[PDB]
Amino acid sequence: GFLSGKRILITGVASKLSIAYGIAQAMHREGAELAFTYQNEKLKGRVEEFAAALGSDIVLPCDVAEDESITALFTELEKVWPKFDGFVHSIGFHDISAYSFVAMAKACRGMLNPGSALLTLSYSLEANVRYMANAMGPEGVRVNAISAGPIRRTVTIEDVGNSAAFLCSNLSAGISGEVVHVDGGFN
Amino acid sequence: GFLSGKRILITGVASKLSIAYGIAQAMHREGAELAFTYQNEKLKGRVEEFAAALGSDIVLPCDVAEDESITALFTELEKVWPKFDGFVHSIGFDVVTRDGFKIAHDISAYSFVAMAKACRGMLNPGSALLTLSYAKASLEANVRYMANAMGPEGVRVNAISAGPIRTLPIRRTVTIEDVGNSAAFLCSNLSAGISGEVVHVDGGFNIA
Amino acid sequence: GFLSGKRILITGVASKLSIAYGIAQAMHREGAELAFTYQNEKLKGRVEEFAAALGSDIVLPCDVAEDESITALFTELEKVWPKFDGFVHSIGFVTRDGFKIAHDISAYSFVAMAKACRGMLNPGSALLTLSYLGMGLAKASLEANVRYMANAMGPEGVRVNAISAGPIRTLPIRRTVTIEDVGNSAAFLCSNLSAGISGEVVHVDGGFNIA
Amino acid sequence: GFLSGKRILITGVASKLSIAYGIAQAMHREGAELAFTYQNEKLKGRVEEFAAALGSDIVLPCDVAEDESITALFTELEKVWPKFDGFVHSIGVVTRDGFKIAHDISAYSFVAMAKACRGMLNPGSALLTLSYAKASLEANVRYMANAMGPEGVRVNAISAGPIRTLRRTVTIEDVGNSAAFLCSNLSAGISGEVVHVDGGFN
Repeated sequence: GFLSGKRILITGVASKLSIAYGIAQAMHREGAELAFTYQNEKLKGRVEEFAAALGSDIVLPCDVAEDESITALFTELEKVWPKFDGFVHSIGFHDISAYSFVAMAKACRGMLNPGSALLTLSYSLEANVRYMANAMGPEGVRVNAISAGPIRRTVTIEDVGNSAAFLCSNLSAGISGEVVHVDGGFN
Repeated sequence: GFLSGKRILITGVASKLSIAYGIAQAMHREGAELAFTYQNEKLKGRVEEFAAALGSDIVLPCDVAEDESITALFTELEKVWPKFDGFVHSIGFDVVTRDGFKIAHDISAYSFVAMAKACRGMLNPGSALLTLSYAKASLEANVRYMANAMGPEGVRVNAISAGPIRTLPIRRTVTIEDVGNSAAFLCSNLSAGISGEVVHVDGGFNIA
Repeated sequence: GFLSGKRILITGVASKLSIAYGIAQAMHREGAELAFTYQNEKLKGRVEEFAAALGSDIVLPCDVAEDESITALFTELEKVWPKFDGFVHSIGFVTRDGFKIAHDISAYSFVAMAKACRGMLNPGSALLTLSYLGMGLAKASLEANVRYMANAMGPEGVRVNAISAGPIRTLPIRRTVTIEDVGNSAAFLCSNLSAGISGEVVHVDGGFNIA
Repeated sequence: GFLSGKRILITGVASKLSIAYGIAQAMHREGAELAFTYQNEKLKGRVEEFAAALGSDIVLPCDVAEDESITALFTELEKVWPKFDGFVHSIGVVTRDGFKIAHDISAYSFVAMAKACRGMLNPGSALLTLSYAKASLEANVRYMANAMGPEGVRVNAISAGPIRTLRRTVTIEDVGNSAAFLCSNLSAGISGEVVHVDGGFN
């Protein structure tokens, strides 16, 4: 698929209903190798099962709230993926979600291949993927966000997933520093 | 490819360097059947050659400036494609502005909604229309209003705002391939969750 | 390729995105044997990896800031390449130029390295210096250092040129160069194809966008 | 070679010692398909022989001094090469001036030929002009490159020094290889530039 060759880290899988899980499924379908993080120890088993379902052995702990946890994650990740092609940051409703996104970027900055793409999930707040994209663009890294509608217009998890898959693939190479609104689907 | 099953009309091919042509190439690569329009009679031969390059025999005349030309286009098109899955609208264009009767360069905005109205009945469910863009308050919610109108009948409407496209303060150059793949995506079912949106395709920094 | 037979030393590789790295890739593709220098010890491992990717075992330290480091480089180099065919010199940066712009170190290191390896250069050798732009290092900065070097070393069979590259795509009339474009121009300017070109600064800016 | 796939028109071959001839030889060696023009009918036979030597059948008349001759050339050329990849252009106020508009300038033929073949140029095409204090070294090359860049065409010049006197001498091979390079994709990052080929320290 259009993600063949890519190694992408998915954060925010907690259940099979998670938006991040549908993104992972879409990315798997398009031939990406995936890695997953679990927030807490309770989730470790579930996430390992979901990861295995998609042929992944890389399940690492990470609390995106703590900077040391992020540094630790990327220290551990480098042992199996010395280089990778970006991550999906999906920790939902503070600049805590904004901060953790820039934190994780800084933490994995050296492990990113040229052509890498970071993606943050959104579902008076202006997301500032703009400044991240301008910073990391010169070294070949793209940064974007998906602002997803409620999962009358209903978005399917598959819809979000495919947009996410696209925005992490080379198909979307001309798109960086952008917030894509995925609300569409009236009835 | 991810456009297999789709029949997409490409407007605005005038040369192989046309942005519309690169979009057609990308869409062809992803398995879409294509149809092309020529503005000018002079262009008919060129466009037929380019169309043939992408395995298409459907080349029809259309001046988006004239409403009857649009109606005529879709009348002719229905004879080969009774139903199709959307189109790419890629056609942008001395004495002091105070002057007699003109539409006043309505084009693009108007022609986009005109073509939508004209082919409204020929669109399959899941169709997608795409318009290209390449003090300037030209940012519009034409796309927003079109998407809200046509969404209930299964049709998505989006625009690509492309940065400077390499022929082949943050300077950024795009690359036709980049524009083409975004366009292909926005006309495919991959982008089913995206309607009424203007996607900015500027990306491509330089080294420091 | 058109660089078969040549042994070329590439300085200024720090990452796969380094302009010097793209030049090395192009030169490798055209059949040159390469040697690399690392600026600092932190980079030694990276540069050795990149060098190995292009089949090179010669990775030597050089801080072009210090004269002894240059002398040391060519002392070490002569042990594996007693003779070689030139090098690529790629080191970085109102009346700002009034101020203590302690560059001109980049101009100096180029002539220093030339003096240092002068005896190891085969007839037909070519030295190349790279300049890049991402009042400001393109005013009083354009020099006949290249011209004077070429006139000095020409009689002994050595050509000297520079590439002035425009903005290099990461991958006024705005233009962008591809790393491949820079690389091939560099490869050409170090090959015998460019034998009639010495003491010259070649501007590699090209790459227009459509209207 | 590095010119495989290219179709390049060489103007200014008059003898085997012509600078344009050495350029043609170098370009042939690098796998280019060539076409040649003869200035006058006296030369037609010689140029056809030289062309044949390099496996070319396309020998057309052109006097770059006359606009009609240029238009004619590209009309004829399109019959065998409907599309091509560029050309090498190699040609060599008293106040009385019988009150005449002193034409306009000099080369001019370079920009004329560019306009005339503009439609037949593939993307990635490259035009090259040869030049061989009166610093009337202006760069019409700069303005040409800016004009034709957006449609994928590069424009450059070679300013060649004295040729092997056939001190710094240029060999015809040296000029040829620089010319070959400047018409190939190797030189894709070079447009609107005047490359000085003087080198060769006895």
